[PDB]
Amino acid sequence: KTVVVTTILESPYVMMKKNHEMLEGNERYEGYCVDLAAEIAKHCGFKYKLTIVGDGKYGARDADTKIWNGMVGELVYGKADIAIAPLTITLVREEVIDFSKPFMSLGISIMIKKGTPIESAEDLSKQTEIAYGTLDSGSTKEFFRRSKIAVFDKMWTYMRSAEPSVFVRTTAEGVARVRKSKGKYAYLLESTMNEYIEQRKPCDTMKVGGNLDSKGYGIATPKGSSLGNAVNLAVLKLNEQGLLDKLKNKWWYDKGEC
Amino acid sequence: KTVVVTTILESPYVMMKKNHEMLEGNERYEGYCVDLAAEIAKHCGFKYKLTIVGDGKYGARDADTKIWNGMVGELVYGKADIAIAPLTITLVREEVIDFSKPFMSLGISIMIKKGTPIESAEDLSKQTEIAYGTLDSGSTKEFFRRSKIAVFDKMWTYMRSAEPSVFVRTTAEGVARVRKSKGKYAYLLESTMNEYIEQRKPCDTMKVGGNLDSKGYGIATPKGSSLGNAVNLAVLKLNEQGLLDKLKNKWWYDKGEC
Ligand SMILES: [Zn+2]
Ligand SMILES: [Zn+2]
Ligand SMILES: [Zn+2]
Repeated sequence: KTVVVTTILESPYVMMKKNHEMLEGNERYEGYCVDLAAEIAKHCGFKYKLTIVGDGKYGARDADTKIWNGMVGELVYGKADIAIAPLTITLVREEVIDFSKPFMSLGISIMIKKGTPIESAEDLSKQTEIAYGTLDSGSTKEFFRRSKIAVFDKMWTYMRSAEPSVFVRTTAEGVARVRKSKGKYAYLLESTMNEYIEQRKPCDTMKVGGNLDSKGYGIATPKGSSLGNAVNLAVLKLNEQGLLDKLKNKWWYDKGEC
Repeated sequence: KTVVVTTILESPYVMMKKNHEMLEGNERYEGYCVDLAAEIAKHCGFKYKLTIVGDGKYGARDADTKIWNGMVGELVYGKADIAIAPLTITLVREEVIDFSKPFMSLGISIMIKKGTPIESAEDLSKQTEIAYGTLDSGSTKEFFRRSKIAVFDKMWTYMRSAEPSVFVRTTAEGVARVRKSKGKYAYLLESTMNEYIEQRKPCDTMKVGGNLDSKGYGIATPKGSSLGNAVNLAVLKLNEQGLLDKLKNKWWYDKGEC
């Protein structure tokens, strides 16, 4: 049967083509994950249909209702057969879905408006003039919520109680907030996204400091899936053949605007 | 049953303590992987015995007999229950053993004496005055053997027919060759090791350029092991607690002598 792929609209991973209204099916999209999906499918030998996750979330369990949302939920409840997106491999998720070895390595990072007097997480934690937040509902937020490290716990204490909310619905919302903040808002996001935005006009943001942690994105499938084994071997083969590195250059720097 | 852990003497992962002569069992060793093994055993609630791999190799398949050697071989043939070492997750190995998600991300890098006129892999492939090689029976050597990248394939043609052999039996021998070669030998090795050595006296070597690829080390178990699942979740939990980052600082820079 045709494999149902769930993904999310997050540049430069998945994006609508300028003339998508004129195209059909998979041809409507373009991006790092669109290219990767095509390759994984060829190497595993299956036909697929790309679908954008209904609720636009990555995946979190609701304490109380115990229901999983986002791409993770689509896999858990059988709405999708595989997820190809910048989905962070985490312990809680690994407990309900399967992940291939990572196709990209990254870490949480700090995005500032150029000129902002901030160079580290410690800098953010020791002051209050500059507000900071993260994407809401993702692994970055959870990182801070669960951290037992002094600096990060101190950061979470501030963020969870800040008003108005310092959290954002989407990356684009986070970046727009930094750009219009006049330097009074710093955004905490995954390094890969930070590096991408730094190469986009108006070229007014920059990544500062080292990453706060280290982790990776993996291709996910429902537990016990027939595709799990093959997809994992495909990711390793594609990394060993240099495809992954080629794709990142293609979508990050080959198209740089700064 | 006590779990038999196979490992390899490679600084700073597994090293005999200075006073090992008066110690017994696991107490004879210290290092990143020794601490990791203890961490894992504590969370999965099991007793273990650290054993140094007999042939001192990581693991490769004999092209003629199809027999696996090194730590991979010990797992494949059932001589060990788990391997905790700087063992690279690769496609060929993934087909015969199981790997947990990576506990450390790294890449192949260049080691030069210091003052050596080399800044990249391209620089090496352009001249013949400076020799260069890699370790044996490892993922690094296989990388060049299989690489289709113009530069990396050109480097391999040289390394393959190089006389005398530019390959070494151990990292120690490679670093030693760099130091005594008056800058006429450059060594290609895994970034983690390169960075560790750069912080070791005589402080006469240095890592130059960016990594040539991206990969990760993982804890391995034989296929169909009752330990695989639990250990994988253990690695994720440990990375999320910050222990893995705690451990690298401890053995890489906390003890740095430069
Ligand atoms: Zn292909
Ligand atoms: Zn612990
Ligand atoms: Zn042979």
